[PDB]
Amino acid sequence: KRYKNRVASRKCRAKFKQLLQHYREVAAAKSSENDRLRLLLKQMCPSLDVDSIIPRTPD
Amino acid sequence: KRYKNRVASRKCRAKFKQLLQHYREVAAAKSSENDRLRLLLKQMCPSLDVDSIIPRTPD
DNA sequence: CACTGACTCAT
DNA sequence: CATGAGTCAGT
Repeated sequence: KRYKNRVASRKCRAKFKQLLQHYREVAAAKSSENDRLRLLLKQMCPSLDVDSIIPRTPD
Repeated sequence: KRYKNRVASRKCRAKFKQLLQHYREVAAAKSSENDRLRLLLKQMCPSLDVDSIIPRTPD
């Protein structure tokens, strides 16, 4: 029982460690994409104040 | 030093759990913002395949 | 000396 | 079976 719990803790922690690694990457990827879409919208609509419409969020 | 480490453990787990929650929130915040940007560009430049220029990030 | 990985216990 | 917390060992 002790052995099996030792296996489950390792798994939980990695689930956890990989889960943290995953959301750290996605947060960055989504943030960079957000920057790309804001620039593309600006290129197509040079007269539109994007930052005023869809305010930026911190990171 | 059992008291000190007990405290540091809780702290390390709060950071880790906090860090994870933080990135998750940033990722979710950016995603919703990006969806609003993609819609704005569609309704501003209807005849433009944005997905072929900047595909959606696999959440 | 504080931070963190990993084992154990109790949920 | 998964996880929050105390503990020990290593960073």
